[PDB]
Amino acid sequence: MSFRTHLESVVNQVEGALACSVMGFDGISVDTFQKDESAELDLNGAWVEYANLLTQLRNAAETLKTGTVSEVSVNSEKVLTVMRLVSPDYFLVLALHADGNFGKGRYVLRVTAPKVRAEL
Amino acid sequence: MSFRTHLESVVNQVEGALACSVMGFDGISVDTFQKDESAELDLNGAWVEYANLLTQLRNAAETLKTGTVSEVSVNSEKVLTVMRLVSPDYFLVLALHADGNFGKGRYVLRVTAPKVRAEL
Ligand code: NA
Ligand code: NA
Repeated sequence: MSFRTHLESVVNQVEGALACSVMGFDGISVDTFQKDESAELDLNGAWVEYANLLTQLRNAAETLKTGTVSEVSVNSEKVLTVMRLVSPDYFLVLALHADGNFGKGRYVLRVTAPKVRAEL
Repeated sequence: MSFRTHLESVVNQVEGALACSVMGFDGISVDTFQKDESAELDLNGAWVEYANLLTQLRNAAETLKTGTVSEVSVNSEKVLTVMRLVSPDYFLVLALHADGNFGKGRYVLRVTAPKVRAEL
């Protein structure tokens, strides 16, 4: 959890950001920072779909290990995700509300991923 | 290829659009419309990465079959993709150049997917 300052930066910078996490390909979460301060909206619908996305995220994130693939997104009606490779064992996941800033999420995760890779 | 008029609409509407296709989960492509009119840019780098993305696309697109997942993106440095479910056997793939309009691609594919589902 040297990671956690970086995970917090992403969530603070991205409107509609629910959570930023480091996840293993073994399917075990390593670290997270979740938005606490409730947004104008009701996130509870988004949390339900976020929980329901977790199996699918880990499956799609496997494609990050190939040389060509640098970014994967697995999205529902209420939740958008962006994922990037950290190491052969770990990837970074940003979840945001469907009304959040997806373009800014993609940009902020791309800037942050090198800093997370440096904490290993 | 009742599909092809819909595939063409997507490519015409989206700046940086390389191709819009219908793909089976059996891994066999059904129909496509590719941009012919070369864009200001040199697409050849993008075509190389597009060809290299095809195995990974079909793998991530499997997650579209679950109820929660409505949209998947598998992206490289030069190519962005958006995918949506058409039927249990088929999905729709939009590929665009990294400098294209990703937000407009996502919007246009979401509008078009119902029309493609209607052609089955
Ligand atoms: Na990769
Ligand atoms: Na689905």
